[PDB]
Amino acid sequence: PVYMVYVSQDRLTPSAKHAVAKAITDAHRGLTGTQHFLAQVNFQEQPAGNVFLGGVQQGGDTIFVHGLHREGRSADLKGQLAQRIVDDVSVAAEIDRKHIWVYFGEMPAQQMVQYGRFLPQPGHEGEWFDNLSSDERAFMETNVDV
Amino acid sequence: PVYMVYVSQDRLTPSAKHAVAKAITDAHRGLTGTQHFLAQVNFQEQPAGNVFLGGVQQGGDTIFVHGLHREGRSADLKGQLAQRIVDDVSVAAEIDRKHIWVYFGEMPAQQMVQYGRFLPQPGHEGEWFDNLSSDERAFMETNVD
Amino acid sequence: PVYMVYVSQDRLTPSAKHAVAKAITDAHRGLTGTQHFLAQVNFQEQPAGNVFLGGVQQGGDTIFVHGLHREGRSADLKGQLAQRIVDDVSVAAEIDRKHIWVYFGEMPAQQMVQYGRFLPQPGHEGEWFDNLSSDERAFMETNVD
Repeated sequence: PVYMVYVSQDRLTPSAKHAVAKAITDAHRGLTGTQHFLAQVNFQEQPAGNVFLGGVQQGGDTIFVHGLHREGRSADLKGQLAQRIVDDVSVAAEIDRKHIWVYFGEMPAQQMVQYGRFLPQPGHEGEWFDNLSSDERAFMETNVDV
Repeated sequence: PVYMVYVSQDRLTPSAKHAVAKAITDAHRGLTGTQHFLAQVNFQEQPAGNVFLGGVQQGGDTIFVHGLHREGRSADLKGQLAQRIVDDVSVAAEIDRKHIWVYFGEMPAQQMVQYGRFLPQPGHEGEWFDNLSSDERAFMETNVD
Repeated sequence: PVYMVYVSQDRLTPSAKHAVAKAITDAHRGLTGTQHFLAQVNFQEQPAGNVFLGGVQQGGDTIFVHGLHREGRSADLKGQLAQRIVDDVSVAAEIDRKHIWVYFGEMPAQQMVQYGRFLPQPGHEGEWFDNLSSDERAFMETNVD
């Protein structure tokens, strides 16, 4: 997946960004089984005041998570995963849950590429990972934090 | 909804951003019935020259609106809403309509969270809001303009 | 289409951004027949360190291309197009392919506006273009490299 995380500039320190990315990545690995290194978290910072709710200019405490996933998972599991992102980002970013918005979009795995390779169907990551070259396996394995 | 609005740095002042956000938000409530406070407008600014059309580097006068919606509305209504966003953003941002691009993407409401809660289906916002806790209703209600 | 290209600040020079935009645009036109001027490439730069893979902070060498397309093309063609984007962006940016991520999303053409006009079905860009006003055609036509 790619989790695009929209936040205000200076809301999250480097350590807070790491914790938020860990929270999201752990949630995705834990509920889907997808290897850690296949989850990207991409922080998009803008100056505070660029977010409007109901036309009302917001401060720096809003977070929007746009998660981009492969088609193929149940609505039940997507709901658990969105809820766990809400709960765990709330803790990691020290932000009240009413400030957190999370949308998931899905596409066929056949039109998604990570590390220059087309993704497999959900749940077939082991088989796919074993038919990768040694060098590609090694590169992906460096992108794992517990 | 979340409307991601991609503009060049400095093309919209704070006042023009408020006007553009108000235009989009009024359009969305007016045509869908969704309460004002459920519409987010999220400005993403980049330096002039980061947009290319046909390979041609652009100035600061381009706008791309990526609207993210719940599934469930008609093509007719989505067309009227995209057109009204073109018309009203043209006036609010003082930009010619030919500079405006608008794409709508839809997801099941069941995978869409706002204010920490899952959204209802597109016509059920009234009863959904009523059955939120009082502190949640109060917090959403602070976001009306 | 709109190709949203997420890169680190300063990783691409203006020249490299032009090259990357031309690589993507030329790929899209060559494989789909869609005119040059209908393809937008929109660079979104953020400071290095804002990208995490598996929880590991990255340097400035990651690129994520989010292409937004009309519904109607085959999985075969979308696959060829994504592969050609990986290949041609790798050359244009001098970035190894392992750093390149590419996702395509699709929406109905009826909820898709470019140059203030609703798009036609894929393959029908010819008729559609011919029925635009002459001023609208002239404006579009300037966006060819």
